[PDB]
Amino acid sequence: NSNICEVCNKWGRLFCCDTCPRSFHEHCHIPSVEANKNPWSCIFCRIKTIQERCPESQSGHQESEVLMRQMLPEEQLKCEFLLLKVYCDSKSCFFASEPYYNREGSQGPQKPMWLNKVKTSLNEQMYTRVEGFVQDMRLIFHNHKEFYREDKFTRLGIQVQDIFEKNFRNIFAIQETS
Ligand SMILES: [Zn+2]
Ligand SMILES: [Zn+2]
Ligand SMILES: [Zn+2]
Repeated sequence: NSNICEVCNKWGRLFCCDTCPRSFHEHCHIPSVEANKNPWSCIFCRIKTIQERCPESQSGHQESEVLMRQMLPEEQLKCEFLLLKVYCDSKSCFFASEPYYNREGSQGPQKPMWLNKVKTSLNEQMYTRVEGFVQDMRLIFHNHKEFYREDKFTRLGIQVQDIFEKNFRNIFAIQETS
């Protein structure tokens, strides 16, 4: 197995996947690495299994249809993985914890949002549809863009949103377009 966490790229107290060579810190994995379970399969393996069991799940889909799906176990898992994929980018540190807003010439957002809050919301099964999760994720970046205005720091929002969106299209097999 790997000697660093797949998500944060640091060594430490790591749990090793039994079906692939990835390793994770306990709370870097999403969901948090389970207490017992031998063997244990990580979320990358669990997502691969879903695909292999239903090859047709990779045919293209309309985003509108994906968003209206109820958060049954497989959609819950796919959102957990998509959230993990954003945490895998080091620039996610900017959006992880609860932000605050005091900048001359700007006003804070009406509805602040951050990755740790989405993580808790998923853990507590607060989303009933994929739409709920996707709206919160997109809100994180939209709030950032609106607040930082013409400061070049706005680009961090664009960058992390692109990681989100690419992984969203991949995981939920959105129909490719120009
Ligand atoms: Zn880690
Ligand atoms: Zn694995
Ligand atoms: Zn089938």
